[PDB]
Amino acid sequence: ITARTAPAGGEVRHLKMYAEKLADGQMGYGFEKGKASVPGPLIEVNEGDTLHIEFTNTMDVRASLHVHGLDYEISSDGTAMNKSDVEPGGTRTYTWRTHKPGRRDDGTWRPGSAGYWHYHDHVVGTEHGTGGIRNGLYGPVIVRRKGDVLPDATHTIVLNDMTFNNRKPHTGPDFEATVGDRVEIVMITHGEYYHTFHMHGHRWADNRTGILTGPDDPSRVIDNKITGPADSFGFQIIAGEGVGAGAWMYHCHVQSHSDMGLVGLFLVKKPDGTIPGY
Amino acid sequence: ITARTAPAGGEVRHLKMYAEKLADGQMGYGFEKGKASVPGPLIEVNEGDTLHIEFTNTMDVRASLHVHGLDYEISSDGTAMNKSDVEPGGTRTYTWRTHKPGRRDDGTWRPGSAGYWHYHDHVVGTEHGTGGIRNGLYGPVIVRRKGDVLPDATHTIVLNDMTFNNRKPHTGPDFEATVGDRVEIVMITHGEYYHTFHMHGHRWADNRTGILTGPDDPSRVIDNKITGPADSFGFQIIAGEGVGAGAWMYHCHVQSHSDMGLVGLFLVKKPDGTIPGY
Amino acid sequence: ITARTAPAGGEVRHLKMYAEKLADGQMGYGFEKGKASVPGPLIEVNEGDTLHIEFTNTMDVRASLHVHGLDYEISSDGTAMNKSDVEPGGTRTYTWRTHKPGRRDDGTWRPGSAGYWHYHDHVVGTEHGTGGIRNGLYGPVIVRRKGDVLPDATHTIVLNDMTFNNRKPHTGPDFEATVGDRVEIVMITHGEYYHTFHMHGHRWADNRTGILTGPDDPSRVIDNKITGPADSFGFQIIAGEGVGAGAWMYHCHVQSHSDMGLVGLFLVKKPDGTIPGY
Ligand SMILES: [Cu+2]
Ligand SMILES: [Cu+2]
Ligand SMILES: [Cu+2]
Ligand SMILES: [Cu+2]
Ligand SMILES: [Cu+2]
Ligand SMILES: [Cu+2]
Ligand SMILES: [Cu+2]
Ligand SMILES: [Cu+2]
Ligand SMILES: [Cu+2]
Ligand SMILES: [Cu+2]
Ligand SMILES: [Cu+2]
Ligand SMILES: [Cu+2]
Ligand SMILES: [O-]
Ligand SMILES: [O-]
Ligand SMILES: [O-]
Repeated sequence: ITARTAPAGGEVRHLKMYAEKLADGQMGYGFEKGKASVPGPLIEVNEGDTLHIEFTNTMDVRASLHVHGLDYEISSDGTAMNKSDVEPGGTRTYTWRTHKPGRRDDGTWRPGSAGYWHYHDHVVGTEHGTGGIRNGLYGPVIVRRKGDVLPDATHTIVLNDMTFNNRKPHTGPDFEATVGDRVEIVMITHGEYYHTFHMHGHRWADNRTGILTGPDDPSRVIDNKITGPADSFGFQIIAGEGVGAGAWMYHCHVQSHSDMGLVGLFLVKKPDGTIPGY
Repeated sequence: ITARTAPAGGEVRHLKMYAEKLADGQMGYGFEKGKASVPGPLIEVNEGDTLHIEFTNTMDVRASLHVHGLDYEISSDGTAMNKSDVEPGGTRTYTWRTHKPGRRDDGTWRPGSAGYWHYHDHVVGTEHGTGGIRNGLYGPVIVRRKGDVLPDATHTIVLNDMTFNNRKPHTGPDFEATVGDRVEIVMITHGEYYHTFHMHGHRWADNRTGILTGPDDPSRVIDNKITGPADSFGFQIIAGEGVGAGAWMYHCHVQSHSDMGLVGLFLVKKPDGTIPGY
Repeated sequence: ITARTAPAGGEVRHLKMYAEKLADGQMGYGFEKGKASVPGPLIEVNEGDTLHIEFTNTMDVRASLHVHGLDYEISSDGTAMNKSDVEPGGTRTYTWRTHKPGRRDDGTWRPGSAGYWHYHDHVVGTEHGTGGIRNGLYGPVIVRRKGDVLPDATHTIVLNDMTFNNRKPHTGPDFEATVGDRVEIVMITHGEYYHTFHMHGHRWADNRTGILTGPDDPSRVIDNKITGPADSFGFQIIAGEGVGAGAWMYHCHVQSHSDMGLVGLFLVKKPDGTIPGY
């Protein structure tokens, strides 16, 4: 493999993170005050890394930070039950740990932390963060395994109820690439409804990475994946591979969801920057 | 393996295909005028084959042909956005390509086109073919990999909203086999609802083919699979294997869906042609 | 592997089983009269075992016993269509068989019976057991493969409509373990709604066993699994592995389902018996 690969982990990382009420009524996470985003900023670490997140709740209600898949003690649960949320104006240091796969003492195989995970609030609105998740307090986490193929860019599409990334329907989001780009998509589903993410002209493997290890990988290859609340998956694709440039749309394939406007455009450009038809 | 296996692909195939309004108000695809069917005719190719489909829209509304999983340029998208639908009375030549898996230049593994896919309309009713799919404009596509085990027969069951193959509830469809037959089922889900396809007395592997490669295949073995709009899977079973002949029913396992009449019969006969109990 | 492993099967087991109307209006299965439970008693066998179940319907309505995944002749279908239910006060002997994986005569690989399966009624209320399943006539079946890692304890959580194990919402069930225990969870979904089972601080492999074979297992590692009616999966976890002791909650992640009270506690204790925070 002559592509860029993820290195071995084991670094202790430090992060500052804020929960912010936005002008439009939404709430979002951010690395800087006044720079909150919906979805929240992407957190990407390697297996074995430890992450210390100094989380400050700038909001006037209790907020928290709860992560999937990663290792964390009960004190970083992010739940009210476990005294792990953050008072308004307060600041709390969460700790997320990751680990490499390996053989246990009993001879069994312990899985690693690698995967496409996500974080979200767990105390806003209800004791399960129904209000915070609805308002936009969610974000992706990528834990890479040593040797994982690294992409040229990573895009996050979050199916939050009847919206993509809390955007108004019929407004995308659209993103761009050039034929041959290695594009990584992180997909998170939140809310109350099930969905089916479909992508025109592209396909991926239904496994951890979206890529096949080789000729022996039995993982099914799909272009349509069913998804439910708190499901997080991701994949990589070669933009326009075998299909060329064009406005390749993606959408939920529940018929009235795509009719509602749960549609976006994966704009793959020719090397001259143009898209067939425009 | 002394069973019939799929050969290597690479042939350029040509197909004529029509979109037809049926007498009962449905719309269906067909290879011959007056011979349209719901679901549409099965298209089965090998990895590496190229398929040229001369599609004629005999209907009085705009129709199109959109396929999953297979390679196609933006001009064969089958969408109105990409000027790829067909005017009433018009004729357009779509091109679907398939490719074998292989090593990329960067050393990564490119997946093949093999799988249980499907095609459907994308412009009737709405810009996502909600009307065409509802009316019956859908059909299965099978792309085989070299060496894939070939069945004795292939049956298509499409869960379109609250119907099997757009049939009236409580009317099947039923199909037959003899104990020992290698039966292939292609399952496509369309519409607005999620379902769970269940089969009495039989089970399959939850992978691309429904079959295990061997003792090292980690794919789970199931008899109940959750499914959503535009999901397409398939499998093969030995009829009556380990269970004998009988009227083995299949149904959606959502309780009121099977109560509604989303039930069919997999009639497996003894070598004398009889079914236990009848 | 120095952990306890499942032995080779091939024993002919005999079981007595009752269908009982409970005082609160529910119906449940049991091995002894007056000792019925919801969910029903766990049945655990090895691949190759044969199970003879003398089933007695103590109820005043027709009841039956239908199993998933296991081998059974048409006479043990448990359906009214196949004359396989049990009259009120009647007694019928069902036979479930299991088989090991192996090579077929044609050279193909026949899958084994191993997996996390379940049994339920099929004639109470409707011809699909909608009434019996609702009333609590469901139970887990575990078929082990030779060499499968054996747990310290097994817990069954059944998502029946808007309840866990037909319990009142906000009432668990909760169960306990000590840090380091090998805990097995069997998850069955019944009824009309889809769900997503999520577990704090723990994760498992999305395959047959919930465990990875080793460094070559491509199965995705998850902590959130979408599930529908008659879906049955299971996994094993090391309680508190990498996260420590604490009140680790599990819940459906459909937002108002967890808000409704579809939440339980996986109480992992320190070696001194205490849970952090209490
Ligand atoms: Cu939670
Ligand atoms: Cu949707
Ligand atoms: Cu498509
Ligand atoms: Cu969550
Ligand atoms: Cu589409
Ligand atoms: Cu259904
Ligand atoms: Cu069944
Ligand atoms: Cu489609
Ligand atoms: Cu059934
Ligand atoms: Cu639920
Ligand atoms: Cu969680
Ligand atoms: Cu069932
Ligand atoms: O589509
Ligand atoms: O069933
Ligand atoms: O959560």
